[PDB]
Amino acid sequence: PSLEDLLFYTIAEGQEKIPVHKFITALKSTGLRTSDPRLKECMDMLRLTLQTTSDGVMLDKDLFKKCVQSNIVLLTQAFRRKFVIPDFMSFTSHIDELYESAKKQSGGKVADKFSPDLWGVSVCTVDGQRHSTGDTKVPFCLQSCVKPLKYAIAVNDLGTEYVHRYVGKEPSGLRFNKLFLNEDDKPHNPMVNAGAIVVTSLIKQGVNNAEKFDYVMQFLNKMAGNEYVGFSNATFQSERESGDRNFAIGYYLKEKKCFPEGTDMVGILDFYFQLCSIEVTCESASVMAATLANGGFCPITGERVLSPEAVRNTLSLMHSCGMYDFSGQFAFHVGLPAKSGVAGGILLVVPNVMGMMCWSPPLDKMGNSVKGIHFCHDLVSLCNFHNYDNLRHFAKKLDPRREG
Amino acid sequence: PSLEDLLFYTIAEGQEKIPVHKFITALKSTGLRTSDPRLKECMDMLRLTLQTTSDGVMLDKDLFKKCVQSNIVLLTQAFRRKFVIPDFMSFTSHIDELYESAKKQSGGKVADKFSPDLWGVSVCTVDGQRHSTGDTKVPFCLQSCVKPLKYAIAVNDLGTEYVHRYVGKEPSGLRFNKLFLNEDDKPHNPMVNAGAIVVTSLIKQGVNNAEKFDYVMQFLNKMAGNEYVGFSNATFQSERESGDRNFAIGYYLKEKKCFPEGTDMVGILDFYFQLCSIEVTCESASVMAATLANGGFCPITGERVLSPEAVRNTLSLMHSCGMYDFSGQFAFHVGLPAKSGVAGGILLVVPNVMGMMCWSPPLDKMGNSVKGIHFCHDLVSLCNFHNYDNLRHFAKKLDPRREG
Amino acid sequence: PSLEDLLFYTIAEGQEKIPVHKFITALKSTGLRTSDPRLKECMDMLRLTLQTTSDGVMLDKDLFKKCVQSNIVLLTQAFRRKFVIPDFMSFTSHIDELYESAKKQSGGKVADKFSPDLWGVSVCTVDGQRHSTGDTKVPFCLQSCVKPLKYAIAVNDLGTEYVHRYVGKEPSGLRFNKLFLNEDDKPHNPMVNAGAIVVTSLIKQGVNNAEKFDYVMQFLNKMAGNEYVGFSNATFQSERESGDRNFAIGYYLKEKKCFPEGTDMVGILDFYFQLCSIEVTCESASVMAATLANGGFCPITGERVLSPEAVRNTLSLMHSCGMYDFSGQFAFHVGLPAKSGVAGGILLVVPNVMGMMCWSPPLDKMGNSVKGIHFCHDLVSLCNFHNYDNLRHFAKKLDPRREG
Amino acid sequence: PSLEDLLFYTIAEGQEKIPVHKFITALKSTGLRTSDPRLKECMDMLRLTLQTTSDGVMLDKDLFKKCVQSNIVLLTQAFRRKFVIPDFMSFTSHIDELYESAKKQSGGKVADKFSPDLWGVSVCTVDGQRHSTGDTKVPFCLQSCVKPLKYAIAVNDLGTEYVHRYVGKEPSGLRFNKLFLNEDDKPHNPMVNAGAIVVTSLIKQGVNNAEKFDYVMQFLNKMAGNEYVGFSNATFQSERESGDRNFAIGYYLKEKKCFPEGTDMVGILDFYFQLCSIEVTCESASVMAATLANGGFCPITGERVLSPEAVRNTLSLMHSCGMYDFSGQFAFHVGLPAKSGVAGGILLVVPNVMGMMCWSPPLDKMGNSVKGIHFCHDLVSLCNFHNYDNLRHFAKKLDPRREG
Ligand SMILES: O=C(Cc1ccccc1)Nc1nnc(NC2CCN(c3nnc(NC(=O)Cc4ccccc4)s3)CC2)s1
Ligand SMILES: O=C(Cc1ccccc1)Nc1nnc(NC2CCN(c3nnc(NC(=O)Cc4ccccc4)s3)CC2)s1
Repeated sequence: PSLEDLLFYTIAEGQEKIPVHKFITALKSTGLRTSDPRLKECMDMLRLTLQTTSDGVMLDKDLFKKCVQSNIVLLTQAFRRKFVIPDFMSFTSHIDELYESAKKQSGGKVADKFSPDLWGVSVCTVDGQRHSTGDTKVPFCLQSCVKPLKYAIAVNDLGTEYVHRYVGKEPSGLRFNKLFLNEDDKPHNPMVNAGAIVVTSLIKQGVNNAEKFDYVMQFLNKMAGNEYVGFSNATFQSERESGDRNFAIGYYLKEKKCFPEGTDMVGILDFYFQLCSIEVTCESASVMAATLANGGFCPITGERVLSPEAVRNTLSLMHSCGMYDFSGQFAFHVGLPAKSGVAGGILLVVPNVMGMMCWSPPLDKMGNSVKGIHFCHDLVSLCNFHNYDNLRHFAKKLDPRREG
Repeated sequence: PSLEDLLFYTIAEGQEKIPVHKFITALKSTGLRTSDPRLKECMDMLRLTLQTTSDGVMLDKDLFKKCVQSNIVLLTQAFRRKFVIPDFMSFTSHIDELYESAKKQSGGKVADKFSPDLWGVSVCTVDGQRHSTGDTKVPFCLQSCVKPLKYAIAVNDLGTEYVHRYVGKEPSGLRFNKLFLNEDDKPHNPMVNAGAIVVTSLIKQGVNNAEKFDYVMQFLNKMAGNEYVGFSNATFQSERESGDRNFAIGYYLKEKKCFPEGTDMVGILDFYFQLCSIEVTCESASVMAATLANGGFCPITGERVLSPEAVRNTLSLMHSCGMYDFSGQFAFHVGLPAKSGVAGGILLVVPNVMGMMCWSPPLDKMGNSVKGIHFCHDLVSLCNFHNYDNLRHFAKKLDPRREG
Repeated sequence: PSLEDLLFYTIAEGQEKIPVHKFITALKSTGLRTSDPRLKECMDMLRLTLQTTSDGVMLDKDLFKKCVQSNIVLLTQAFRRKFVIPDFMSFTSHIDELYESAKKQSGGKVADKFSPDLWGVSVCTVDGQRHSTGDTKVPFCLQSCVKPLKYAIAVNDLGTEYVHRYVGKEPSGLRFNKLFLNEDDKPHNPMVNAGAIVVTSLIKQGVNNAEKFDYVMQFLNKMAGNEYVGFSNATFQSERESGDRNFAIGYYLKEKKCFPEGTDMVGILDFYFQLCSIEVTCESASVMAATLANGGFCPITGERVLSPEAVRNTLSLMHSCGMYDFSGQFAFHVGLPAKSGVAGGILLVVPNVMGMMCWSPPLDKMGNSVKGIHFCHDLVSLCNFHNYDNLRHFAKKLDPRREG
Repeated sequence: PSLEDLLFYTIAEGQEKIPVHKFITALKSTGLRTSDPRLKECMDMLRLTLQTTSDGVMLDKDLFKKCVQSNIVLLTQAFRRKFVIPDFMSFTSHIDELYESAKKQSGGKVADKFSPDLWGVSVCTVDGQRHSTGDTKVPFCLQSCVKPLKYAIAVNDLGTEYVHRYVGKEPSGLRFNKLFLNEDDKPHNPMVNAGAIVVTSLIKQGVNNAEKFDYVMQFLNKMAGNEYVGFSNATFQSERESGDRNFAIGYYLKEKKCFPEGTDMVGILDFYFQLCSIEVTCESASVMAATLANGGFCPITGERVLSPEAVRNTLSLMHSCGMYDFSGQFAFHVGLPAKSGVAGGILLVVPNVMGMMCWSPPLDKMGNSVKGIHFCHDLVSLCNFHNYDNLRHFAKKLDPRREG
């Protein structure tokens, strides 16, 4: 028995000692990055023993074991390739190829502000492995990408039954999106502005709007492994000064008695416009994506955020309702819960595998980003990620969950 | 190396002989039934050597070794619990459990002539394991349960592009449950009578309703591993006596030129009413369902009935379009590709696991077996088969893909 | 006392005699044609006394009088200007102008078979007065101009109450061009093919379709004062081999139990196809209009064809449901109960004044004669015939019911 | 020649003087009211000459002459029975008969605060004749009865075509009591809250909401010959707190840029609710009804309030878009342009005859006054007033424009 030192020999070719860069690149290549929270101890003790000399440094089998003792369990499976993507290093080189192939899709137009050449993809597997290519550190607002996230919080806190005494669950229709309420005098489902507004009103009833936004922020922090979540006051005041269509939905719901008892209607939209201006980066948000890919458990902190009840329902509804009018075709050709917003954002989710976020600000005639859409077609072109692809017989596709 | 030897003292607890019945009881336990067609070489050579006596009797390691030499490769994984559901024997206790609960469900009306207290459930898994409780050998007609099966057949010959020149992919909306076409003047999706009637028009073009029907009985024969795929001539006389509405759908489609050039609209309804009266049993139809579970390869034969393109698209559309108006709620609360039929049938698929078929002739108001539906809420309640359940963190549900 | 003498001097120069050519042109100017059936006795007894002489003839006080005694009261009204239009002579010169400017309206496609330059108008007041300009004696088919007339027959024989157990009375709304039934499973109104078809099932249930057609033709004779009503077997069967849309409606109404029991659905369609192919001309159909403009009484025979009950409902429903999708605009700018026909027909009715029929085969985007459409707009642009024009304060429009 | 003399010998029995209190009942016989404003000079000059006595007393040929010298032209017609309804005395009994038969229908509920047994009916003919039985002097609010009047004021100022850039001219469809705009992003007609609100947005554009109201209040007073057109500030303060539905409409309208340039969406709604709060009595409002029966001229004054273009369009749209969802059924069985509101009122117009107002506060289940609705059926069953009743042959109904 000797678990920590079995990885020393695995990195030290039956050898004297190893430099630390040789451990660092043999850890940067496992997908993981030196920044993983679950890796903090081990990474701390390397910041320590590097200052031990001004040497290499170079690690003993006991000096090594002293840093990796802490996180040894998720360290072995990284170097014993027990991650849901074993060969993470090649699978990035196609993400880069799918990125540059999609880089030339020129058509589209922004809404009305960013510059129309920006284009980033970022990836986070249900285990931690990360990759980014292109402009993945530039912030943008979620906008409607938040609609799944706040729906989860709501059923997380209330339960399916209560949450669905006020909103329905099926998709609208392709020329039935102009309506607000369904036959039961409830909104169609929580991915349309009509039902997203009734769900924004169930979140912590009895408390006020300053406090409520914190509560969401602390949920959304947990889902993103405490990576970047921000807030444009800018796009907030634009959102509440052009949201005429949204005030419309507001008053209709007040009269048809669709809000819970004693809901300051105007308080609730004010909140909603805030929620849409929350900022993220590509990298920030792929973690949020991967929290849903992972049953309500953040992949880079192991902290459980979302009841599974909540994760199931949010994914069922991103499937049918998440691309606006394109979701029926999306759920057909790509067949992945996804959620686009008008920023260029697609909160792609590959259940039990990984999580993504794409960003090109040029949008198409339906409200989806041009390069964003194209990408997902080429991604499920290549690998058997479509929800009803077979994991055993998948013809000429590539399953990154296997090796060789 | 001794692969046929490896299994001898795996059934023979270090003993020298094995009673044949102790081996086959060790095989009935695997779920497989002694009549598997990938097992017949082994079964033929078993009855050969067992008439080389008539006393007991037993098999030595030299004798067992050329019975099961034939189909060792899958006889190994049967006995090495390398099948999708390893402890198949306790899973069936729950299928019995939920069966006997759904028996007490008394409501529903029979359509119109069967007896109301009929009720049977049958499983076949992606590897071939079978179970059947209750009345699962009485035969009924698929009715609309045929509508996915023909859709696949079209795409496996014509391709996804051509076939969706002629029938959309979205679901309609409980408001559009009695419009026929969509904005682009195609029917909404192949699971509604209007869409059925147009896919039937694309099969085996240039050929008459005799060879056409036979080419769909043969194809359905492949899918079911050559189990009972029959035909009621009785139904097809009165489905055409009282099919006033379907003549309504057919002429409207002809008016709008929804068929490929040169389609006998009256004959295609004839073909269609035929396909609706193909008989199956619970038992035979669960192999059809499991064939789609399994990448288009028939589990109990090994042959490749369907291209993977075609099994994928059938499963996409069953999900969203498969349960008349209950589709919306079914994809929420049960989240499985299912399909319902006016006679009590539910052709249920659990992709990459298994394939079911339930049957109780009393429907509810919406057209789905009362006992049928009840059962499928309970099956997802107990087990993590919901399409968007999590395969690692699934709360207190039972995963049958696991041991322990 | 001597009313027949009063006419003698009122036409003669207070002189001599009367020449007869100046009696008939004194009569042709009052509107009436020598053909009027209320004038045959008069017309007869002059066709006699002019086989007497071989020169003039000129009638004396006594000879004049015995021709006109039998229709003295009708013939006094013409020359004492007690007709609904007194100065018919000038009213027609405007009809020619309105027909002339409408001559040069360019576009339009004829449906598919005639010639695109055909154009005639014909008019007949509630009192018998007739005018026609252009191609007014070429036969064409009513097509959907027939739907009011058979509605009239049905309610006249069965009553408002019974009839409207099977068809509704409101219009549909412009998005509902494509539905067949209102919410109560009844076709919206009797001017859409679905309600028409149901009207024709009520017309003398229980008698065969050879006898049924005779009845209608008899009724359609009583309405044209026994002028030209024909039937082209040529369009009747081209309307049969292309009526795909109508068989659609047929079966839908069969299935929804929208006919009286005993109705042979397919028979009723042939009846309907028959009626659509009835031939009329501009001239002969302007009298049928005038029968309805006249409270049930044919204006050239004084017979009571239709109960008033039946005449009221037909003009109600023509008003709102009469011009396909254009009825809303037509009922606004024109405001006369009309009914268009794909042949080029418009069956106009100015109640208590006159009936007309226009014909040019070029139709517009909505299926309504191009020159036909333009003419009405102009005619009501010039006379205060709009249903909600005032008869006292009508600004700059011309009232033909008043002299000077 | 003896203009004024002629009517002295008419009322006095070839006798000396005529007692004045019987000339006044000779004039109350004619339906006219001694307070008729076209009769003030006659009534003043008459007040003089009886205080030039304190006698009985009576009137000579020359004392009668310089009293009615003034308004002889309508005093002659009032006694020569040249009014629209010659035997007004008998007519009023059937108004009482139809009144107290409508008084026993106990059905209905008020909305919310009045008393359910208020029942008031008031008639004004296009000549000025008046009658009023029951609670015809109790004030209530126009409510939607405002929409026609508001529409006319619009079109009389800006003309058909401008006003119909911002509102169409068709009814809805019983299903589309719900949608706001139509296929051209305009509200349907101006008789539903959607178009009423936009119509409001075109009265005196640019001027603020204080002059706007006083502009339509000076316009309603003209239309009612300066009888009681009040304003309940009470209901307005409530109509503005429960008007959630109307706020929904307004915001949606701002979204689709359906108002004209520079419209303050929120002041326009305030204006609207004011327009609904305007007060009238049965008697006050029955004179507005008559002003539209009279091509835009107030009967009891004689001024030209509305362009004829403006009152034709208004009467068109009340015909069809008049009584909410009953309007089609109303336009069938009653076929009279009418407008109902939530207060218990029906604004009835009988073109070229009279105008009316009914009032029972109990509405039925469609927003229309119960005793009101009953009365109007009774009245067209009684009299030939129906839009498409024939004026010559009208079977067993009564005609009040003919004597006997
Ligand atoms: O008009 C157009 C353009 C258009 C129209 C037609 C064709 C093509 C183009 N766009 C529109 N923008 N906003 C519109 N109105 C919404 C719908 C009405 N209200 C309602 N929302 N949901 C109801 N639903 C039930 O009230 C319950 C129910 C639904 C269906 C069936 C039965 C019951 S109303 C809320 C507002 S419309
Ligand atoms: O519904 C009721 C009674 C009802 C109504 C309301 C409430 C409750 C009860 N009866 C009916 N059952 N079926 C009806 N329609 C027929 C079948 C489908 N139709 C059509 N097929 N495709 C269209 N669509 C485009 O042709 C393209 C298009 C789509 C949307 C908008 C514009 C254009 S209609 C053609 C006729 S009617």
